[PDB]
Amino acid sequence: TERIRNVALRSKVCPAETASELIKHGDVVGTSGFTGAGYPKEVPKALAQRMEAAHDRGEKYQISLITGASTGPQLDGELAKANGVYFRSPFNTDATMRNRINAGETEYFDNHLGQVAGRAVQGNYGKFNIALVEATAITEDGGIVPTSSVGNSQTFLNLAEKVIIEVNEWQNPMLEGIHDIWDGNVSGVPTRDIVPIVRADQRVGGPVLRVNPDKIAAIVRTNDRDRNAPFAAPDETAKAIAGYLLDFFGHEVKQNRLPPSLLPLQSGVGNVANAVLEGLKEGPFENLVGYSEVIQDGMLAMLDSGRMRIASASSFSLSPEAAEEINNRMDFFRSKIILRQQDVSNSPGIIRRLGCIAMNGMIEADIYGNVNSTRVMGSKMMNGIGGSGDFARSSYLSIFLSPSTAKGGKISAIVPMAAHVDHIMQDAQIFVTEQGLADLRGLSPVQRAREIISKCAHPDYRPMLQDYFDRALKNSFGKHTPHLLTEALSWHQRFIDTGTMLPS
Amino acid sequence: ERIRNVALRSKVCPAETASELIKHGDVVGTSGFTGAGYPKEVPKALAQRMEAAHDRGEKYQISLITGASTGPQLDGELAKANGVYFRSPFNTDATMRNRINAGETEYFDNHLGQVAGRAVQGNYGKFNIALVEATAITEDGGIVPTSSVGNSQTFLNLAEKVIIEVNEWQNPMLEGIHDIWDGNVSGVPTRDIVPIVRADQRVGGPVLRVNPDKIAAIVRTNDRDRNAPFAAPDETAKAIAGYLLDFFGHEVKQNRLPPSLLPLQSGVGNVANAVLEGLKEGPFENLVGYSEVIQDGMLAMLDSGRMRIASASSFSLSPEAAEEINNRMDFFRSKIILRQQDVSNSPGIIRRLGCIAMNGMIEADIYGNVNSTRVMGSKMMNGIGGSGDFARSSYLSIFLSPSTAKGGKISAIVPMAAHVDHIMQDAQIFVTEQGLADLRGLSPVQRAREIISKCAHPDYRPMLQDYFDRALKNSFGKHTPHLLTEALSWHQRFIDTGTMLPSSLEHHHHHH
Ligand SMILES: CCCNC(=O)CCNC(=O)[C@H](O)C(C)(C)COP(=O)(O)OP(=O)(O)OC[C@H]1O[C@@H](n2cnc3c(N)ncnc32)[C@H](O)[C@@H]1OP(=O)(O)O
Ligand SMILES: CCCNC(=O)CCNC(=O)[C@H](O)C(C)(C)COP(=O)(O)OP(=O)(O)OC[C@H]1O[C@@H](n2cnc3c(N)ncnc32)[C@H](O)[C@@H]1OP(=O)(O)O
Repeated sequence: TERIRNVALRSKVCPAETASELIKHGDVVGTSGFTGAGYPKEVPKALAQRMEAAHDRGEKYQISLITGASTGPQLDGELAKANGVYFRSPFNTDATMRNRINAGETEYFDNHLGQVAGRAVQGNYGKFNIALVEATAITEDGGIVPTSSVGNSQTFLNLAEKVIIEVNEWQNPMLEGIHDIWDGNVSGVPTRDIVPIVRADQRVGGPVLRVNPDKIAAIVRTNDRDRNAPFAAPDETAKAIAGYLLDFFGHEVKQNRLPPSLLPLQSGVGNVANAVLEGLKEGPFENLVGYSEVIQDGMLAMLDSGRMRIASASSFSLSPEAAEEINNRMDFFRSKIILRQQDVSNSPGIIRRLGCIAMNGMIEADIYGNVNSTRVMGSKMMNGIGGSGDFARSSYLSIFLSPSTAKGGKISAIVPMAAHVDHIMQDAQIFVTEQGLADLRGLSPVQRAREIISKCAHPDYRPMLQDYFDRALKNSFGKHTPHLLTEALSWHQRFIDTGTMLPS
Repeated sequence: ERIRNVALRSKVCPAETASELIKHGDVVGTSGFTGAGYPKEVPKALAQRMEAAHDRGEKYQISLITGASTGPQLDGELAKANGVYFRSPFNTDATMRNRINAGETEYFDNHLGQVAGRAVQGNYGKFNIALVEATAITEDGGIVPTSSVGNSQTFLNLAEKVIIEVNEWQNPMLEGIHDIWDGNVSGVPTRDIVPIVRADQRVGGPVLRVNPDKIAAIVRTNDRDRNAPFAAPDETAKAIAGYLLDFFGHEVKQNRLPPSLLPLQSGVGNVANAVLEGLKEGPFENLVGYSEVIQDGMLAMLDSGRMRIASASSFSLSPEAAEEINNRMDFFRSKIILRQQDVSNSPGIIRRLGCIAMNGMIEADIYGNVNSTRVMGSKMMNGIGGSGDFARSSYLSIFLSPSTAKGGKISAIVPMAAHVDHIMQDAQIFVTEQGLADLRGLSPVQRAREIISKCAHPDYRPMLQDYFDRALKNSFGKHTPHLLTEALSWHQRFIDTGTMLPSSLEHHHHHH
């Protein structure tokens, strides 16, 4: 069945190589793509090869690459290998691009995901020369049907001078209808519109991205796979974390501080957040609803078991095997899923209005419950802040989840001082590790420290943390948030110097 | 007569007697925001009784939850009496600050727009007492607030017992200036759409609502608000304002702002005063305020017509300005709206209106993470206040500061901030008396080049550049380069020696 149902537009079909020639050195390129889903594939590859050739002849050839969130090997991977990206935003998980960023070869800024469209419209990234968007289909009236994510695609189509569409036959035609694309002003010039979403399952828009056909400079027929890593099957550590959190939710419900169906759930990036969902799929909370950034394997499992009724997100982040299950059963799942623009899924006003429960992973927290989501030793990027700030600050309850140690016990995930802060104390109420759960509500920073050290820290590190805190209480400049600045970052330096935070 | 409900007159009683309603261990929610509209006589009486108990070996402390900062009669008196075991969300009293920094009062500085919601969630415990200052009580038992709204409606809803102070010092014509909504802003989810699409829009009514059966005492008072002295702009503040106004002018000439700018949020003090004086004289028109506070300079622009409306939760005026507004309250009442702080500080509304946020800071690191609160990482100044509410939600987030503190002995730009309140993602523009750093579109290393070159003081720039250069060469990763062995060392140098500037009797890499 012809994917390009608008006859006139079929005359714009051309090779990926010729299409990549539309992209010039210095160009700002906005693309589809969010958590390994729905990014363009063939045009980036052809661009990457031409970049390598140009570099060899001594011609500069780099672009600024602005996305929804993370992409995949065919985009971030290929372009990073070609050394073809001078600036990248807002979120990356590709290892080659991460290495470019941590070597200082690609400039990176990890914006709050819900803010990226608004900053793009403001002009922070410069003028958009190109929008490169992957599509399932092009309707008879010229609407662009997105694929496995929505992300920022509508904004990039609005802003870009020229548009390139990759129509990917690999993507399931039955995705058509799953998306909700709103006509209103969420991220445009102030004053913005009221966004009328008052329930997580409410559709307010239409199934297609809109674009003036005169801006479409090329359409490329493609055939290639989305690719994501699988999730870790929940091990004893993740299962322990899920157990503590489910017990916690149970107590909240019994104290009537949550409804029996809880509140709309946001589940973050990563293996731990995913294991919580596996716990919920057989849990005592029925008729759950998701209002999230992404739908991971665990959430799809909850939809399968019936524990969750509907899930809202901007994207799928499915393992290879989960992605294949939803495609065989898109009829069952299409009615249970709404894919929204990321400036709507990650809207702080909507998140607060709905009363979302935020569950997110973390690199580390300090004893006062400030959280690092991003920068190992303070300087080495992992992935990026993503939507964790959008949700942590706006949520009804902000929960952070992590193994109490990393790197086989050589790093403590609870430290005297975080080497970088993404989420301040005010934005984190509940911490869970395999050691236990710290409920920080109502507590001052020294009271937070008592709870975090005693409930969450690993036994190998808890005495060292207690020693730091007790001596800080005695000798610190002020006693509101006691620190010893001579040793606050010393565990991190010890890791850099010796490969472990444990003293000899 | 200020109490126009006859039945409620029977609940009038002396401050001392009313204070006896407040028991050891009680959670007390009070009016009060930026030194305005807090209760005065009952806290004074309570403090006396607290001290008397303590002298006899009897415990007597409360948990004190407010709108924001109060004044000497409340935070001051109770701190002197050592009568507060927990305080939230925001304090500026010196005595209370000392209790907090000694560990004698537990403190948590919540985002101001979130406090009502967390109170309803139960995070502070069950409220035993609401103690609220009023201008008047209407015929149907409505409570007219005074010079701030703050969290008073939420505290009235939650408290077991209510005490009202009716203050004849407060102008009767304040009645009508407030907008109090009965909609669900901070209650149980799902909350209501807050339908504000203009800074001058009213959604509620003029009074706080409370079941009269919960009113245990009404106290007649006559006492002044804090009314801190006017902070006359010095040359540093005037330079900062000059760079900022030049930036606004350029944004307008590039069509990235309207000639009327966008709704403005500013703080209080030296620099904010200079900015407001600059706006009064600048090439802009039809300005609008959507802020936490009304300050002296705003009255000036509302009078001239330069500003069309100002929205806030409170007044923060000098004695001169307080006198000007009371002599002309009928005029200014038509130009000002005072809202609940969970509405003035609503992130959804701030974003929707596209506010420009202008906030102070203790320090920023070279990558443009910002400390608003904790000197050396451990000593509380005031609190985060509404700065997070506004910085994260704003159309443009601007931080303004002298480039040095303590007579040059501290750099306000440091290798690493000792505490973070506002992450890089929440700060786009920095202004000091040295210049303006526009960070839009930049990675952290690019932010550092701009902050060091534009904002740092000449006495500290070579040291900052030296840290940055060596971190670029040696850091674990190069995305946000640091040297962890010395990242906090300027702070420790200050703790140990009283200055961040080194001595030439030892090696320092920038010296060579
Ligand atoms: C609403 C949007 C949500 N988005 C976000 O939260 C984005 C930011 N968050 C994230 O990137 C992830 O949640 C985190 C923080 C990386 C945690 O991921 P996760 O729950 O899968 O954690 P997990 O324990 O499996 O570790 C993931 C990686 O981080 C590493 N890591 C985790 N904690 C660490 C620590 N304290 N020190 C060093 N490395 C650490 C860990 O070693 C692993 O890397 P490698 O595979 O060894 O190269
Ligand atoms: C929309 C809500 C706005 N609310 C907020 O921003 C609340 C948090 N902000 C604040 O408390 C204030 O903006 C700040 C951060 C204290 C800055 O205050 P300000 O702009 O009036 O600046 P100013 O230079 O007068 O300094 C205030 C105090 O902090 C001190 N200070 C400022 N920077 C400092 C630094 N880098 N190191 C040490 N002390 C510093 C300064 O010495 C003064 O202390 P004293 O009263 O003399 O003991």
